[PDB]
Amino acid sequence: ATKPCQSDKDCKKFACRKPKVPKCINGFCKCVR
Repeated sequence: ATKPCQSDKDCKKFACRKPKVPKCINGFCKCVR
C-alpha cells in the first residue's frame, strides 16, 4: 500500500484519523481523503 509521498521510496507508512491519507510533499504534511 503506497500513498503518494514526496519520495514514496524513502517515505514511511503513516496513518491518521479520517481523512486518513497523509500526503507529505515539500516538507508539508496533512491528511486528505
